[PDB]
Amino acid sequence: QKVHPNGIRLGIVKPWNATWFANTKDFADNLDGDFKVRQFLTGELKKASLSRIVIERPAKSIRVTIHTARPGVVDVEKLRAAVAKIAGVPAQINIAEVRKPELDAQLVGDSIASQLERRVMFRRAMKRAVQNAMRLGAKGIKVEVSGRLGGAEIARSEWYREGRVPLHTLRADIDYATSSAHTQYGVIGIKTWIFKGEILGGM
RNA sequence: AUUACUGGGCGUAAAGCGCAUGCAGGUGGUUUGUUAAGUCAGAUGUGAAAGCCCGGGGCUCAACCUCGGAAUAGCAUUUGAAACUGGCAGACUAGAGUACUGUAGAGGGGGGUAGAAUUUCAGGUGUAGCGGUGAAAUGCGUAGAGAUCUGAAGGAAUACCGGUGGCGAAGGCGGCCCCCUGGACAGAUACUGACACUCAGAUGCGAAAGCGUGGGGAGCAAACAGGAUUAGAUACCCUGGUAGUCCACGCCGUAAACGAUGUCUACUUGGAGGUUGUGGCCUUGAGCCGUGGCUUUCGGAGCUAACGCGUUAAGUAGACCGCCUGGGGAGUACGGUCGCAAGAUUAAAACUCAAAUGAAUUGACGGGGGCCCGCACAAGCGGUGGAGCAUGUGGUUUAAUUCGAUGCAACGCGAAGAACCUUACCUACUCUUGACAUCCAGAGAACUUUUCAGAGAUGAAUUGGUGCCUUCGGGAACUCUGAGACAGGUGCUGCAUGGCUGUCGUCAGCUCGUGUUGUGAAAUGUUGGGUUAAGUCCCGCAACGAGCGCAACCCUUAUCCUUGUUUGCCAGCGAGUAAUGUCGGGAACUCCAGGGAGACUGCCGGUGAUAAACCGGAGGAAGGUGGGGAUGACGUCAAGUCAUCAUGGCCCUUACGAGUAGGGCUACACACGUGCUACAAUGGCGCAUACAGAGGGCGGCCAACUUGCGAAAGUGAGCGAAUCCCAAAAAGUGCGUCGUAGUCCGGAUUGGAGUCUGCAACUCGACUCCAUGAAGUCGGAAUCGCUAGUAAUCGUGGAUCAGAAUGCCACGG
Repeated sequence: QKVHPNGIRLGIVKPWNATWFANTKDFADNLDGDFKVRQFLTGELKKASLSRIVIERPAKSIRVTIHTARPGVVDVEKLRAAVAKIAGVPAQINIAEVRKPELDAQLVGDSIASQLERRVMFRRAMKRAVQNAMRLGAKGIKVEVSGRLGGAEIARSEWYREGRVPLHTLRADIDYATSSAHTQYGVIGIKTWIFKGEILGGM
């Protein structure tokens, strides 16, 4: 039914997670490289609060940026060396703190995901996130947990929204992220939206 | 508190007799006295003991035993009290009734009569219909209907008045007149003196239908007949039509006999009416103000589950009566009574169910109402359905024709491209720690030829190479084998899921907080008056705010400006070429691309509530959202997808895993969906000649040249691209020809000869050439798309891709 919030706003208010020019030949290889890098970094930085891996390719190299809540947990030499291997090009790795990590849709969902994997009440997890966000100064937030909720034999979808989340407004700075809590009943999806205020003036 | 004495009910949940009269009974105004039956107080007798209860006492405690008391709510006798009820004897006039005089009235019974109309009949005129319905038919009519005139005879009912008017106990009562007669009401004075209220049983009255007897019978009409409608039509509709309907006298005794509301009495805010008396005023002028009866409506308190009732109570009380006690069975059976009968009345049980039910709420729905929108219909235009092909689906066939998608919203869909591969299927050959992965141990660098067997997978033989990193038994890494953990599964479940998607529909909705209202579900906001594409906006308003949707923000397209100018441009420039923007040169212009400008109902006029907004105008490239795109609220369909992927569970693990070869998915008696090309002259055919946009391109796009009829092949540039290439626009225009037909339409099919891609085109590719020249002569019912640069038509490019586009995405004319 609904367009991806990051998708529609690419170019308008939402930057790209990959910035490199390639001509068709390279383009598809560069893309597969990036996937391997992301799949690796994500798989290693599971307990490092990872949101967003931005992959530049400055000439014949690969700069990564692990935006993280935990620059401490990030080791970096090994990552740098590992990326450099997969990409097959002299890799850099930069780190960026996610300063307010409970106003980050990716982490917020990852949190709720963890909590639901530890067997927490879905309403409890959902609701705490909403409050933390709206306290830290979210202009709004929605969270929709979908699946077999409390291991129900029928899957349903509950969602809580506080503040505005004006998805049809393109100048709106909405952060979206799907997470998945993998549990004994099945997969449980955690969509999270976080409206951080309309950006007048464009990108 | 579910038999309600304590302590329930009866408008709609079960429950007010249809209405009344009335005996027994119940109850009964005021007052004096008396009596003391009820009542009250006390005494005496009695009310066995045990038990119960309260104090003790005894068993180790307790049960148990036991002492004393209390209790035995009563009854008898007796003595008091005399408020209240009763009795008895008086008294009283407020209740109830009487007399008098008026008043209104479809009150009842009897008799008469009038006018309108219908039907029949008779005669006159007249001539082909009439009648009926959705349409029609039955029917009626030429033997004269229907229509029209006149008359006659009958029966029934009384237009207007006419009324939420009137009268009556209720049922009910309607022209006018008379006769007999009941009740109500008012005024006035006098009277009687509680004579009252209610009523089991009883008695009487009691709509319509029905029943008996005798009449009557116009109209209407159960039944019935015929005609239609329909699948049927024992109906609705039409044409007829009998009992009945009417009268007399009986019978019946029932109705949603309803206000679903017993009768009587008293008390308790109002507003507006109707009707019928009466008094006063000045009738100083139809009136106004009092005072009664009856009646209608709206509402307050109160009441009520609510709806509502609300001085005509469903309020507050009293007297008495009737009646209820879960739903079905059943108001039935049996018995009694009543009836001519029909049947009424009284009135169970077994059994069975866990509900049945009232009111109200939110939705959904309605062949309910109102108001609106969409190419929804209409108006048009071009299609499909018919032909041949292409493509998909079903069916069938097959060893296999993998699997999925199935109304809209599956069927040129997943598949943006099945010869092999793909591939999931089939047949056959092959392997089980495995094709793929981690771990562990040991061995071998990896690799490289070249060779035999085999359909191939693989297996055994054959040579070269044997490097890195150094702890140097070491690093790696790759190859191979062994170990068991494990691997693997396009196996199942989309009804366990995530993610993704279709759909309503880009429809204008969907909601929340707080406040308010309600016992509550909930409502309000969000409704209403306008308005808008829009829950758009404006006013109103117990709502006030807010959120998701709407709109805007984004891309593109219209016009302009500014910056820049090559690979694009060429106005003015000079010089060329067979022509060339060719080339010096130009930065103008087209254009390209970055930044800006512009449209807001901003402006004017009119309209409307001065609102919102609406109608029109100016300017302007653009006008009211300029055009197009993107953007899809909350949800609906356990909608689609476990076969993209992911995933709970399940299942398979020498096989449901894995490798290979050949088949298959392309089969075809056929049906359907979507397409393409046709049927021709607004055309075909040949020749001549013109104007695009967009896009793609390196194992790619391929210029030029030569060769070939051609596909192409040689062969050879350029171009990773505003440079080079794909590349030609085609419809158009100009001039011939066909001569309107199966053709100078159409192109299927088939024979034959080839090119190209690929290891390989048999199954099963595209393309070329030669020949062959099928169906088809505009397509039933039905059905689809489209409101403007749209439809229609014309070509052009792209993804997927070795090859393979009538599909799809896109571009212009």
